[PDB]
Formats: sequence, structure tokens, C-alpha cells
Amino acid sequence: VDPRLYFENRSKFIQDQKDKGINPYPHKFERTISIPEFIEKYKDLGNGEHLEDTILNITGRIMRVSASGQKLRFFDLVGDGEKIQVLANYSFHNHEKGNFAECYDKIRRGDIVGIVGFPGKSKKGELSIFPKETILLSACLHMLPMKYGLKDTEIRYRQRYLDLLINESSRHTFVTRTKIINFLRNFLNERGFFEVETPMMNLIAGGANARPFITHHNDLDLDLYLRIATELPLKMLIVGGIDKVYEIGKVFRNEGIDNTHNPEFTSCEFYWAYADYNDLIKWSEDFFSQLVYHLFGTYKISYNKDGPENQPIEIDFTPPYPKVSIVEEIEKVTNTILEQPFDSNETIEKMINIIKEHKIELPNPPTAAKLLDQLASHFIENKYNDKPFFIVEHPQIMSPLAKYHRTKPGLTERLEMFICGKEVLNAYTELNDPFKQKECFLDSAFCTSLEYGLPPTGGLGLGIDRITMFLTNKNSIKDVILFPTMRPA
Amino acid sequence: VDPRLYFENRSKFIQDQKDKGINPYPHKFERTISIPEFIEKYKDLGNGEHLEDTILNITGRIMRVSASGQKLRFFDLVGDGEKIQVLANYSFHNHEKGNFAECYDKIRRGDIVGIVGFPGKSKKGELSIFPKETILLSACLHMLPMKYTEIRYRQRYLDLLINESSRHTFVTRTKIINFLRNFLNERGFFEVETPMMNLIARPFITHHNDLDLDLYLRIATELPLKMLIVGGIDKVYEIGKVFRNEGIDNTHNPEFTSCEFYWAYADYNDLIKWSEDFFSQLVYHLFGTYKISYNKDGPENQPIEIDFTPPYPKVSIVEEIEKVTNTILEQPFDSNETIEKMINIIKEHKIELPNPPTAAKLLDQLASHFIENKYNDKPFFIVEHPQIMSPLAKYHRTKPGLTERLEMFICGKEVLNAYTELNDPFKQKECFDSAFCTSLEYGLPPTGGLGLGIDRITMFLTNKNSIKDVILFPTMRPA
Ligand SMILES: COC(=O)c1ccc(OC)c(Nc2ncnc(Nc3ccccc3S(=O)(=O)C(C)C)n2)c1
Ligand SMILES: COC(=O)c1ccc(OC)c(Nc2ncnc(Nc3ccccc3S(=O)(=O)C(C)C)n2)c1
Ligand SMILES: N[C@@H](CCCC[NH3+])C(=O)O
Ligand SMILES: N[C@@H](CCCC[NH3+])C(=O)O
Repeated sequence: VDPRLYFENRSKFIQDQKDKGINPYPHKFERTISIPEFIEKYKDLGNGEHLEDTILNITGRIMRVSASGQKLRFFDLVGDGEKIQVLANYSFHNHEKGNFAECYDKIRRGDIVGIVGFPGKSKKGELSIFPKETILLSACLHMLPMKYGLKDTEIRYRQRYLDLLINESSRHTFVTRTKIINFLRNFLNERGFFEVETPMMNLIAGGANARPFITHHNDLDLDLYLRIATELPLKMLIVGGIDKVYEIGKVFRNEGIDNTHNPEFTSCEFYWAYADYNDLIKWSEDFFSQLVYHLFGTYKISYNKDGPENQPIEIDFTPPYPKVSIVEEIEKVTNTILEQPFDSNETIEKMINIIKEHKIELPNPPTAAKLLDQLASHFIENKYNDKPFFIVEHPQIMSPLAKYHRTKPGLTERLEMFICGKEVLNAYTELNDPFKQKECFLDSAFCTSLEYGLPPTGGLGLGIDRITMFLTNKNSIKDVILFPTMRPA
Repeated sequence: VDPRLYFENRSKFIQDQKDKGINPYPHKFERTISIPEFIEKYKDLGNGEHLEDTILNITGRIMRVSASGQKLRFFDLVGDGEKIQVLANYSFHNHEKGNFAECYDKIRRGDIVGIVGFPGKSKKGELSIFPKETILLSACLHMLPMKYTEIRYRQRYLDLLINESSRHTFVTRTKIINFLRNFLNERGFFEVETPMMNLIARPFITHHNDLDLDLYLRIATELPLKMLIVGGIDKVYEIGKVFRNEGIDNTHNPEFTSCEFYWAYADYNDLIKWSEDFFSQLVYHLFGTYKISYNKDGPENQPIEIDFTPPYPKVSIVEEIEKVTNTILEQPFDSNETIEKMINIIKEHKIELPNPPTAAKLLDQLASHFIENKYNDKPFFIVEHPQIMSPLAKYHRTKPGLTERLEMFICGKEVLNAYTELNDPFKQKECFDSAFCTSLEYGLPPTGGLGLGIDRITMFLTNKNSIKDVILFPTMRPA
């Protein structure tokens, strides 16, 4: 019952073994079949059918120990997410290698073993390996949580291996996460896009609005910023003639941690020459509907927005998705005209007064771009929760790198897609006129590259961790990152 | 002639066009076919053959400007690394949309243009696009050079536009990583992401504000991946950036791309076989052969042939030093006698003494000058390094003081490092990271782990002598 006592006893057991000549951590084991291959090959045997002439070397982790007398031992063996039974019968044991009871009394839950034996099914129909010999390969010195015991704690996020061993759902979640990225990489590659890597470290951190991380470069004797986005170097590659380009990799933002914000997270940003806003809308609807159907065989999924203790909701990913113009909707909802320029003193005061009258938290500093973001969050960002939708046509002052709207003054051809009130996608027609970049006349290198001619371009960015959360029914981003950022305890 | 005046003149042209009601940066051109698709579908056209009844919308970048008389204007149009010619002929100019000379007088080398026209070949046989209308999509305000050395690194877009061997170099790099991803995926490996920032060579140090604690950029992915082996991901790998805050040279960058995999129940021969399978097939997948040419000493000097036909030689580091230097290195290798011996061979050859003169560094120095260039004929492995050079590698089964470590070399440059894991916690001297020793106590199976230097591999497979030439935006000293 005392985990400390269990550990010291197991430590003494390990030393007891090796001063008896037996190496409890042997060098190699010539495994011949894996547990998933074993299940695939022998799922068809009848109950009680033994294949005694087929000798297999199989490895796994013991997860359950029981017996029926000293001459019959039963175990669960797991590997690669799959499970078989171990049925050790005294009469099938290779007695030359050692005493049968001595061999199997040592096995504890969590032990990694290598088994030489034959496949079969028991009379109870459970597929089993029937050992002639089992060898300890790596002992589990600790009492593994007793199943359904890691259910909720910080041990899952720190000792993630325990989480993957005990909780069957977690492995499926991270398998789904890799299937998302594989689908996204295949989706883009099928359409001619070219994957690249751009520096994790730059003298500026552009391409988004976020506080960066600062680190020191010893060789260059210079302070660099961890990238907050891949946007600027990617658009420079468009200038270089890589007309379809993208990058899936980590970005860093040094701000508040919560259930949808992790200091480092995975983004996909692609840039698509000679495409525009309308292509990006079509791309987003094509990708999400195809991705959801790929994983589920349907466009409708369940998501526990208000936790697992409340009824879920249905998110329907059947395209098209609704589009809402941010300034128009805010003006309609608040019955107030936001007069241009949006960053005028009057309009800033008018936006604050709306925020004051509705008791919406005033952002710091109350800049026009942030005030508009707060009004959008409070008034439109939770309009649709049964389906995803786009907030579109953001003002130029919120979109410094987006092309000016081709018919609506003061706006851009920008789109953000939201699922259950969370942004997962940001895209727009790319501003390619160097003289219209207010920051030009901010990277000197990027602004200069614009002067060599950036073709009309559409670009898009994705939040992969947030996408994985909805597609795996998780309310916290820590549950889709293998080792989330954590305080030291 | 003066670049500053050219940029000033071109900038004024953009403003002059705006005042005239023309937008020099239009929002959307509905392209109908790409340049490579265009070359594919009309390469077999007859000379002088037109197809007037097929109108096509095409985009590209003007890379050359010329004119025959004044009613025929000749251009080079490049896109996706491929080129056609623009045949602007006054007869096929749609005058309803603008003056012929007015349109084509403005076009400068580097302009991104959109073209409405038909496909055909000229009399001389050069496949051409014949515009009815040509629209400026995005203008090149500077003069594009023709030849240009450090502009390549600071303005990679110019390199990608001008050199046409830079584009091949970085297409090869992506193909290398794609092959590696698919190679591991077909073998049942599972790709994951582990943190770049931890509480852990010299590190890069950053600070999170709200948490108010320092974080360190990972130097490798070894530790979290091995923890995932404990967690039951028996075949796991990650491809991504790692950071070592040291000096820059042709084969070391502080930020570089690594692949690490860990493979439960793999033994030493499994790791050797994986390496020989991967490198031989990757080379063959790229070139249709196992033998490549590589300029070891730059393009000025002679090139050598590297044969990637498996199997590769295996060399034991200690026994090979002993044979080449004609001494014996008695164990423990960190005894005052053997260290002083190794110091004395270093002095006798006037090789640089590593600071500090620790046993592992001296052994690395001896390997570098006596072993690591044993073969430039082919890749080869330096194997079975002492335990004191590899604190995480399992002990050798039969040879005292050694491990089952393997290190693969191309032209004296390390590109691969692997070994079987020391999974017994009571033999791990670090135990007696606390997060790692704890994970060992829950049971790490016998496992093989391998790491790959993607940048160095791409260098050799694109005939490059500097890591700067395979990184799109190498980190440069600013002004
Ligand atoms: C300041 O601004 C930030 O963004 C920010 C700040 C701090 C953070 O941690 C501490 C994160 N960390 C994160 N963690 C997972 N996801 C995302 N995404 C995301 C977040 C906000 C808006 C839009 C998006 S998004 O996914 O549409 C975009 C990537 C296309 N951010 C983001
Ligand atoms: C052990 O290294 C280091 O302490 C180190 C120190 C400084 C560096 O920059 C400043 C790098 N940066 C780098 N840049 C490109 N390539 C590589 N490779 C590489 C380098 C040395 C040994 C082995 C390899 S390797 O290709 O076998 C791969 C398995 C790591 N390292 C590595
Ligand atoms: N860089 C943007 C995504 C791409 C926007 C289109 N250029 C972001 O971080 O939100
Ligand atoms: N992390 C090692 C490669 C894998 C080591 C084997 N477990 C390196 O950077 O050289």
C-alpha cells in the first residue's frame, strides 16, 4: 500500500536477481511478431484452438496478474495500444530453463517481458500467447496507477507516459492529432504546395500581434526574438518564385496561459500566389469538411463545450459556412455607427462608451484594434456554435498585412473561422503594394522584398492544437499536447 | 545605371499610374493554366503553329525584355522554375483595351504580369504565349541583377529567381525530408512533437513573463521521445529544430534540423541495417543510382565519387586509433596514464589540444585526425565508442568499457549517431535528469535510438560545402 515500500522492495528484487546470475535488463530479445500483427494473424482461431507447432517471440508490458493455483497463471499483455492474454500452463513450460513457479511469481504489473510460445484461444474465447518461457526485459519498479486512477491530475501532463499507459483515450487522442497533420500535409502536397522551414529566430517578430520571447545569440552577440509567426519569410519565398509554399512548425507567443493558449503551439501557414479572399474561403470549407469526414465518415460531430458533466452539442461541418462582416454586425448589434477612420479619437471614444454601457472588460491599452476585437468577441464570436463560421472584412487598422478591400472603404479582404467561439484559422488577400505598408516608409528585409514584386497572393494560417481539441472532444489544449507547458512542482 | 535612381524612377511610375486611375497592383487575375502545364500541353506543337480559338490566361515574371522593330516585342516569362516566351505582336493586340506601345513600353525586367492570349510556336520554333492583352500584376521596383555572394543569404528570393540551381537545391531538401517521413512511416513509426522550450553544448535562454521563470531551448529531442517509448509508443520520431548556442562554421549552425527516432526492441544490427537501408534508398530515390559526385574541396578542385551501395565499413574507434597511432589505450580511459598518453600523441602530431583535455575530448580528437577520414570512397561507421564518451548507451556485450554505438560519416563529416539505450537505472551514473531516471524506473524496454543531421545530409546530396547553402534564411550578422 506504501508506494515507497513497493519501490524499495522492487529495487532489492532487481539486485537479488543480478547477484543470482540473472540479468533483469537483458541486452536483446529477438522479437518475431508484434501484438497488433499477432491479433491480425490469429483473430480467426476457434475457442480452445491451439497452434502448438508455431513458435513465436513476442514482447509487451504486463498489465494484469492473476492465477488459478500455483500451476496456472494468467496475464494481460499490451503493446502498440493492443492487448492479448498470456496463459502460462505448467505443462507447456520449458522446465530446463528454470522452475515454473519461480519464473512467474516474480512478474508484477507493469513488467515488460519477452515471451517464447505458441498462439491460441482459450476455452473462454480470449486470444492468448501460450509461453514456453517468459523473460523479464525491464521491470516496472513503481506501483502503476490502478487504472482509472490517473483520471485527473497533473501527473498526466508531467509523466505523460503514465497517462498513455493507463488511460486508453489519451493514446487515441494523440494518434488523431498525427492523423490531422498527415491529412493537412497530404492535402496541401496534393495541390502542388511546397513545404519549407524558415528560421525559428529572427531580429524582429512580425506576421502577427503578440508579445514575443527574447533569447540571446552567443556567436552573434545579439538578442533575437522567437518567431510569433511564419508569415513574413513565407511571403518572401513567394517573391522568390515558390508560388505555393507552406510550413508546419512551432510558433511562440509570450502571453497568458489558459485552456486554449499554450506558450508554444503548432501552426500551419500557407501562401498561394494568384489566389484571393474567395479562394481562401473555398479552401477553408473544402479542407474542414473533408478533414472531418475523413476521420468520422460524417460532417457532424459531438463536442462537450460545457465540459464532460453536461450535455454535448453538435457541430455540423457541412459547407458552406456563414460569413459575418465584423463592423457591419457590431454596428447592427450595438445600433451605433463606427465612423471612419476607426482609430479617430471620436470613434475610439464611441467604442469605449459601448464597452462602458455594456460592462464589457476594457482591454489594455484601449486601442481601436483591440476595442474592435473586444466588441467582436462580445457581440458576434459566439453567434454560431452548432457550426463553424467566418468573421470577415476586418478593418485595415486591425490587419496591417492584409490587402485593402476592393469595394468597401477602410476594410481588408480578411477572414477568421471560429469553432465554438474559438479562432482556428486566419487568412486574407495579401497586401503586396510596398507603398501601402505604413510600416515600410516591421522588417526592412520584408519591406525591401515587397519592392522586388510580390504577386497578388492569398495566405492562410491554422491553429492545429485548437483544431485537434474539437476533433478529439477536449476542452483544454493541455490534452492535445504531449508535454504542455507546466509550472515546476 | 545607378540602382538608387532606378528605384526612385520606378517608384514615381507607380504613383503616376495611380493618379491616372490605373491600379498597378490588381486584386485578382483568374489564371487559367500554369507555365509548366503550358510547356507540357504545347511543347509538341509544330513550328509556326498557332491555336487562335483557344484563349488562355497566364501569369509569370518578365526576366528578359527585347523588341524586333517596334511592332513585335519579345519577353522571357518564368514561373515555377520554368520559362516560355511572350510574343507581343501588334496584329493580335486588342486595341479596345489600350495602346500597344503604351502597354509594353512600361514593362521592366522582373515585372509580374498577367496575360490573355493563345498558345503557339514561332517560326524559329520557340514555344510562345501570344497575348491579346498584357496586364501588370506586380512590378519589380529594383533592377534584378544577373550574376551576384552574400546577397544570396540575405535576399534568398533573388537567389531563387536568378540562379536556378538554388531552386533545385531546396527542392532536393524537401524531397529528402519527405522521403525520410515516408520511410519511417512505412516502417510503423509514429510522428510526434515534443517541447522546444524546457526547464532544463550551451543553451539558448528565454523567459516567460506570466510564469516568471526561465526556459531553455532543446538541444535534442532524445529525452521526451524515450519517455514516449516508456509510454508505449514503441516506434516514435520527431523532425524539427534543435538549438545549440555555439559558434558558426560550414557544418555547424546554432539552429539546425534534426530527426531522432526511438525503436523499442531494436538491437545494434537493427540500427546499422536501418542506416544502410535509408541512405542507400534515399540516394537511389533521388538519382537513380547509388553513386553520387561531390566536390569535397569546392568547385575549383577535383570532385570525388561517393558510393552509397550497402553494406558500409565498420570501424572500432579505440582499436583503430591504436592501430593507426601504434599505441595501446589501457582502461580506464580516464586514468592519469592513458590521458597523458593520448596527450602525448596529440603533441607529437602538433594537433590542437582540446580545452579541457578530458578523456572523451581527447578520444574525439584522435578519431577526427586518424579515423574520420578513413574513407571518402563511401559512407562508413565509427562504432563501439567507450562508455565514457556515451553515458546513455548500453554497454558492449563482449568488449569491456565500450558500447554498441554507431556513427556514420560522409567525407569526414558526421551525419548520423545511434546506439542501444542503457535502460537499467542502477547502471545510469546520472541517476544515483530526475524526470528521466524516474521514467527509467517504470521500465524502458531494450531500445535503439538514432539521430540524423538533415542539414549535413542535404549538403552532400546537393553538392554543397556550407550549411548556409541548404538553409533558406541562414542567420546572418546584420549591419
Ligand atoms: C496574442 O496572440 C496569441 O495568438 C497568443 C498568445 C499567447 C498564447 O499562449 C500563451 C497563444 N497560444 C496559442 N495556443 C493555441 N492556439 C493559438 N491560436 C490562436 C490564438 C489566438 C487567436 C488566434 C489563434 S489561431 O489558432 O486562429 C492562429 C494560429 C491562426 N494560440 C497565442
Ligand atoms: C554535437 O553537436 C554539437 O555539440 C553542435 C554544436 C554547435 C552547433 O552549431 C553551433 C551544432 N549545430 C549543427 N549544425 C549542423 N549540423 C550539425 N550536426 C552534427 C554536429 C556535430 C556532431 C554530429 C552532428 S550530426 O549531423 O551527426 C546530428 C546527429 C546532430 N550540428 C551542433
Ligand atoms: N500569420 C497569421 C496567419 C496568416 C494570415 C495570412 N497572411 C497569424 O498568425 O494569425
Ligand atoms: N540525440 C543524439 C541522437 C540520438 C542518440 C541515440 N539515443 C544526437 O544528437 O547525437
